[PDB]
Amino acid sequence: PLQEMLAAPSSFKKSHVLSVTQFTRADLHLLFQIAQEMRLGVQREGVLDILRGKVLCTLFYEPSTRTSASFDAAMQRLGGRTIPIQTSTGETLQDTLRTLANYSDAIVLRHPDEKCVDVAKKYCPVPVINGGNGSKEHPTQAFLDLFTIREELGTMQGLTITFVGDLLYGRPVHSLVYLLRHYQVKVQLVSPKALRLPPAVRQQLVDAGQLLCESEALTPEILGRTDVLYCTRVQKERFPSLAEFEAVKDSYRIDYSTLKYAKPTTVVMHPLPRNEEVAEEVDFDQRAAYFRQMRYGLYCRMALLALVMS
Amino acid sequence: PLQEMLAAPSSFKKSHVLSVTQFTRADLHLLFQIAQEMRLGVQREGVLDILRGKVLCTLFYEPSTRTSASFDAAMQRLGGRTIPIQTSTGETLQDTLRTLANYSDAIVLRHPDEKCVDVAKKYCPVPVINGGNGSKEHPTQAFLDLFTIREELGTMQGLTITFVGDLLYGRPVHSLVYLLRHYQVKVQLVSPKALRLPPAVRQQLVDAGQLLCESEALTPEILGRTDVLYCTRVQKERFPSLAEFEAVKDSYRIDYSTLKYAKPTTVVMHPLPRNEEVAEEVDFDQRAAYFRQMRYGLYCRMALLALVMS
Amino acid sequence: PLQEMLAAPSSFKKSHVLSVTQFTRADLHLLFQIAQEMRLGVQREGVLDILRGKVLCTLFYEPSTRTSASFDAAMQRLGGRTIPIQTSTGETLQDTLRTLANYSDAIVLRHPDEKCVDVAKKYCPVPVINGGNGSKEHPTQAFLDLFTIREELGTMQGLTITFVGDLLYGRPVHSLVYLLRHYQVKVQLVSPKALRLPPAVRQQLVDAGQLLCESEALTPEILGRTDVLYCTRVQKERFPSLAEFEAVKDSYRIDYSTLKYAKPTTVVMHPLPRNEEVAEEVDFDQRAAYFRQMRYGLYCRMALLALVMS
Repeated sequence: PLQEMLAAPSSFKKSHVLSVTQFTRADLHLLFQIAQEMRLGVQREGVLDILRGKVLCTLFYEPSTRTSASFDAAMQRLGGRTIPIQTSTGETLQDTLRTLANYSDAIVLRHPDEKCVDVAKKYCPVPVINGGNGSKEHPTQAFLDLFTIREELGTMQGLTITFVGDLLYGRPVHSLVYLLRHYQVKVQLVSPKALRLPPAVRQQLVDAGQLLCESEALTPEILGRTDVLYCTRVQKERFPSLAEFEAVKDSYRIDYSTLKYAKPTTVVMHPLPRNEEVAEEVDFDQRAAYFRQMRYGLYCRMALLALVMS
Repeated sequence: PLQEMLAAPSSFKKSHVLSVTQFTRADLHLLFQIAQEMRLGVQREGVLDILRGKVLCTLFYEPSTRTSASFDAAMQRLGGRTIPIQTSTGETLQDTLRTLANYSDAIVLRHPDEKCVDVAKKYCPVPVINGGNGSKEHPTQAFLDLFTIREELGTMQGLTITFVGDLLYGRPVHSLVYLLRHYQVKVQLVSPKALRLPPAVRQQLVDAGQLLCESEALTPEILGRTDVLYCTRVQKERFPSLAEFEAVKDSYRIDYSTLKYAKPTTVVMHPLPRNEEVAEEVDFDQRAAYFRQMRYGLYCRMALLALVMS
Repeated sequence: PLQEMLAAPSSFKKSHVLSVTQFTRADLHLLFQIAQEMRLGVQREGVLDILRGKVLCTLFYEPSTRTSASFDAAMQRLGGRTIPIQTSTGETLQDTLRTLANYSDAIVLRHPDEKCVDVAKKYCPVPVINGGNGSKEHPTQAFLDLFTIREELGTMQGLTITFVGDLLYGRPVHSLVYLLRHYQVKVQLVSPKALRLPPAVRQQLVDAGQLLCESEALTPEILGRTDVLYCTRVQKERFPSLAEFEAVKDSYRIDYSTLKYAKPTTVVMHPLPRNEEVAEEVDFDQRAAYFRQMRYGLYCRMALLALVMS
């Protein structure tokens, strides 16, 4: 049933996983199927059998424990072997990739240079998974985000999604807008005017018939119609004047006074790490899904690794 | 026989392991039984079968190779999988614990903040083993210490234990006094007056009918009645005047001129690392047990991991 | 057939691997046999069975991803378990070795002090593999180098080997000269006069009837008779005057204008890392063997680990 679904055909098999723009609605539907199966297999036996004999190497030039350990644990729970590497940007990336390709069957790469995906494509002779390229894309983060929504709420039809915070530099938002192109959702965008979406991402939303509201304020009416409250970090450097920055924090902080205006079923998401824009007092609330996000990311990356490495 | 003893009931199963004050004489007797079995299993097959399908994550905010690699090797020799994380104290500990709990079935945590155990108790949804909380407790170090004594000398009745060095800041001593509450031992305490035991730990000893001698000098008579010479590091910062500090080093240094006054059967212990308070010239001496300590700690942590994770 | 060849007798079994001067022509012939078998086993099943139940610990005091990950991947592909340690030169090496010997069945050690091999011999109770001792020796690098030549060109009789660059501080060259003592090869040595071989290594070559040419220039005639072009890094510190250093770079740089004077079958080798002394424009050329080197090193280290740990 799982050996079945992994028998199926996919763009993932033997492929680099560098951008969400490589994958179709069907690609992701199959992936999410396999991720449900992965969750069942693990719930019963802990470490499965899919990838005995396969070696994954993780190559992180900047540390991101959530992502690197997620891939480590996914590979090992597939029954594969992992080689975790920590380094910093003097040997070039293309030399390191070609070095490590001789040891492993695939590499997860996170690197401060967004052109790293291009280097990986030109030089690396094994599949590379893009674990973050200068903060431009992080495709499995987009995957696990979409999956989180599906899993927590059921069908995508009818949903209203509210992105809050820094939507200019918040690329996980942009990647997720792309993945939502296939769905009859409405979207609200709460941000200062200085940090609205890039005009082309906004244009992606109006083109799909999805842009509902744009607002600088996180209001009880916006909150009352939110099925999904996807928050982003808002860093002080994005503002010239500190006063502005704190005004915007206090406005956007998800705490109990903010959740009271929400729905009983509102899913609160966050790619993490967070500063104070989601209060700790909310972590135990059923609607707080940002730790369940990471267990969903476990099952999605098991599926992705199974598909890429057969 | 081992599947038998792991069938048995214990406070360890599914529990946080944060303090020695959580465990009874029976708890530790069972643990030591299982540790003897672990040593046999490993002596014959290297990597056992107990914890296939289980994932342990080690989370060390300060490096301690002896402890982190001991737990890595214990888990893997149980047939489980390990995810070793190195980080430093900006994401909070409770967020990191909840992140990693989605990947592993338990976490070993070492952290500079002694309140970390409380954080782990409030937030973490998988068992946490306390690998050292701001140097206040290190329970498996206490376990392997008691086990070391048992293993090297047989029965605890009749023993004289001599703690030497810095007994104020030497908490492994305090934890071990607690674990020795059950035993008819006598204890000698050699330290400067500035670094005697905390009055309550001393009071724990007189209450048990165990305090034999307190001395600022490491004397041939104290040495002649020592079954166990447990040394601690003496750091220069614990003294205002350098002269005092070196006087105390030279007095307490375990070398050949000091061992000659000891028994042929005196077990010399040290939690490690050491500076010069145990001379290298003594390392090959049969009585030098501070490297055998760590192989005993291997078997004890295999037992503890087997019990906690079933 | 592999269980056969590992049944055979070898100086490797249970031995420290510290110097090329420990091993005979037969030792290396057997090793290369087993490495061919390792390549076949892995090509069909990924992770083999040879060393289930064995634990290897890697202990690198300076990072060298190519070497540490090569040994990690070799052990794991033998079916053993690995414990990778990263540290820096306050606990002594002999204390760390004795600590870790209680957890693993062998240790790969790389350390800035060339005397580390002596420390390892005096104190460590498990086999130690020398992964680099203050840049004096790196024996498995020599092994994989010789194997690379054999594999790419067939029989050693008739070959001309040309070492280029910094032959004084290039010890992999010296180790490889030693390993070539058994073979009817000719050797050319291209280097500035300031960086010729040590007189005793040169004397090793004339004693074997092998020194063909010594030159400060990399000439079309030297290139035309090169079967193996083994390049070394040339670092700016080896020259007082920058002008000299760049003159020597430009002279020695392997690029297309330099390869045109070579043979169609010239194997270009490099221990790596490289600066600019092999141009990127050459990496895709069939003759560029410095990434295949590392896959050969994978199979050689699998063989060496299998032999040392039975």
